[PDB]
Amino acid sequence: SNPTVTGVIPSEFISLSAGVIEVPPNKNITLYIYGESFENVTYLAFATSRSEDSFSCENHRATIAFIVQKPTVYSLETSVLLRQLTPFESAFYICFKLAHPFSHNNQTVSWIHATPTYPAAIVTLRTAS
Amino acid sequence: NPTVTGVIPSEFISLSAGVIEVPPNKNITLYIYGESFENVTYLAFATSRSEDSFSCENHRATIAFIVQKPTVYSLETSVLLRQLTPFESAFYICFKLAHPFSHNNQTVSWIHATPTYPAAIVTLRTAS
Ligand SMILES: *[C@@H]1O[C@H](CO)[C@@H](O[C@@H]2O[C@H](CO)[C@@H](O)[C@H](O)[C@H]2NC(C)=O)[C@H](O)[C@H]1NC(C)=O
Ligand SMILES: *[C@@H]1O[C@H](CO)[C@@H](O)[C@H](O)[C@H]1NC(C)=O
Ligand SMILES: *[C@@H]1O[C@H](CO)[C@@H](O)[C@H](O)[C@H]1NC(C)=O
Repeated sequence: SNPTVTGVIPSEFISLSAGVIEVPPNKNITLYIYGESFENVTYLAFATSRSEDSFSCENHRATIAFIVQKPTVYSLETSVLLRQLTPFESAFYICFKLAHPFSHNNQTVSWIHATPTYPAAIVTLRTAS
Repeated sequence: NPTVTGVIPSEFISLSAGVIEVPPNKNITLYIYGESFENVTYLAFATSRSEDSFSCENHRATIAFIVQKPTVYSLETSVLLRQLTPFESAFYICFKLAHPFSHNNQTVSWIHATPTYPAAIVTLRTAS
């Protein structure tokens, strides 16, 4: 019932280190996101800081929303443009907007952190700082 | 017949022209997404593929890796890939099907996986 991400395949990437994919900043790239329970997913955005104790991305969202295509029930395709991280930002963490809000601490939340299908999944991006 | 849409290695080094480089001689886990995976029992790789390829029976260049089926659209498998030879270009996915079939009067249970769409990222390689 919550989206789960197995892997992220960027159309362009520079390197891989510690489960984070470096991609070109300020360039249109296409992300291929594979996973499960993507049905209620309408938009993708990124947070620049993720606590492991994160479910609601509502305040941590640091990017505009990118529309996602759904070629399949196991796949998402989306076009993103990522801005050089700031010195205070560590990485880009995937967030999903759900087509139906839900209740957290009596505030409605539509943005959620993507949860990895397996703990070691590569589901984090970064750009040059 | 099975179709592979995407391949997610748990560890990889680079991407270029629809081929994902992975660490040689290391245990890595592959999540293979695609369709018509019902009769698929095992995973192997070929080192040479003609577009007019259907039977991988003679092209298999690796031992078979057993596949789990977390979903009807996915295969989960742990593989260890050997550094390619100078004569080999890449690792092309092959599938073992339950129930053999006959092609050129030869019994064949291994078939080349075909990409769902032509631009799919569905090929692996290791350092030569
Ligand atoms: C998409 O959103 C709908 C809306 O809630 C989800 O449908 C609910 O599913 C639960 C359990 O399957 C049922 O008990 C509810 O009655 C359903 N409600 C409606 C209005 O259909 C659906 O599960 C969501 N999709 C995913 C993949 O989680
Ligand atoms: C590779 O994975 C298989 C399956 O888990 C395991 O039996 C084998 O020992 C692994 N190889 C190494 C070098 O760990
Ligand atoms: C699995 O094998 C059975 C028996 O031949 C067949 O009916 C079925 O279509 C096969 N599955 C696929 C996806 O071809």
